Amino acid sequence: FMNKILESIRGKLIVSCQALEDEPLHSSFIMGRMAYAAYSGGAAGIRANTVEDIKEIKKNVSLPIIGIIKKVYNNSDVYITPTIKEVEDLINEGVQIIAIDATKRERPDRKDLKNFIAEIKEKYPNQLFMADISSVDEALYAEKIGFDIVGTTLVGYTDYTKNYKALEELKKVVKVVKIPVIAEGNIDTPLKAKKALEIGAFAVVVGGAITRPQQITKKFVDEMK
Amino acid sequence: FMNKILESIRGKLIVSCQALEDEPLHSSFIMGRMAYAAYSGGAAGIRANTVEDIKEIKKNVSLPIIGIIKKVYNNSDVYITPTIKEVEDLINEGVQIIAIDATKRERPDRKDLKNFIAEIKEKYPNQLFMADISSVDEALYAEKIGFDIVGTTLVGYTDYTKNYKALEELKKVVKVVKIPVIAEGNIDTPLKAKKALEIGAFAVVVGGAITRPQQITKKFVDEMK
Ligand SMILES: [Cl-]
Ligand SMILES: [Cl-]
Ligand SMILES: [Cl-]
Ligand SMILES: [Cl-]
Repeated sequence: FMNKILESIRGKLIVSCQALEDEPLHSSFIMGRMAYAAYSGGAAGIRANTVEDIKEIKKNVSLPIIGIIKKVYNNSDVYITPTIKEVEDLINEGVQIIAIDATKRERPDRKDLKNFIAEIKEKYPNQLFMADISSVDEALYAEKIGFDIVGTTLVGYTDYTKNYKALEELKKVVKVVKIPVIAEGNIDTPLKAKKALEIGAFAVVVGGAITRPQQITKKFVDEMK
Repeated sequence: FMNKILESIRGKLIVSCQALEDEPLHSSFIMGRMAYAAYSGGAAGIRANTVEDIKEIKKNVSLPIIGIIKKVYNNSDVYITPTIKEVEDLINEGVQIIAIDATKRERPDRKDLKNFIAEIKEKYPNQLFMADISSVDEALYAEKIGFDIVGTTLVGYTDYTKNYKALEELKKVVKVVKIPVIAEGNIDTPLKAKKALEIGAFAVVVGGAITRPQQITKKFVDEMK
């Protein structure tokens, strides 16, 4: 039953449909239509942020959703579903996969990651949980403390992985981790997405290169000077 | 004054923000936000279809707009601002540039293109008019009958130009036309947009590669099989 969720994304594309408050297309309505567009193009899952976006996305597609809640506390640089409070809001709405910052950095509620995951696995025993990590060490650790999925989402986004390449850290993760590794973070060309599967990713997440038109526009503009 | 409009786009990127009725993001609201995103990414103009989209786009950006009205009559394959009726609706709303199918094909109102343009140039003598053409012959003809701009928009979209390449027909148009030639139609990579300027285009229009996420998604999906 949690197996059926992972077979439905095996070897397929997941499109991240996010637009925070600063961003041009910030609107639950638009993110719902972006999800529909990814579906019409052949995507097999959606990654989505906040409950209002997730709800609207559910009206447009019946694709599986990786759900997160980004909230920035002033204690911590851990902000992807960082505390127990975000987990419950997502459990209440219902998503196929809840993704959580699984780096070694200190959390806003100053709770160990080993306990935190033990508490939600005890509390929500049928819920698929995904680990957003930045290094191979953290990906193996996430595996042993009980995560169902890892993702290379935070590669290059921590001090201790500054300038790490997505694909380069992926082939290190994939060769030592046994649970599904989802390639995610700066997979911004179709060719990189092919290489990610050829490296051994279980699925590939693409965000801005599909759903942030201002960042696609800036690529065109900067090569026209 | 019409000169200031063309200097503001010289050597720059125009982003076409369109989504017809069949399409995932069909909504004037979304097309307004897409225009804002192109602006945030560094675009210098917007191409837009229908008055409700143009109006919403005007709320988001003060970039110059190439305005069209696509309407398909059962008489003709000419559908980009095809009759005098669409021209007036756009004149009433007010756009910096009105773009019109300027191919040699028979129009829905069975009026010659030479007269049609003479009537609107007489009627709207300060309005900048752009010629959407498919071949070099039609681009030179558009120039002599009084158009202000030509665009390679319909290259490959007429029986007599089946399989013509955008860039290949562009360098033929640019070497014999004196008025500004805008490269438009299947300019779907940043590199093609650089080559279009290097060929001699006055400006470059990019559409789906920025503003149709389902067609960007399909490029990723098809290279993941
Ligand atoms: Cl994310
Ligand atoms: Cl991130
Ligand atoms: Cl068009
Ligand atoms: Cl077209």
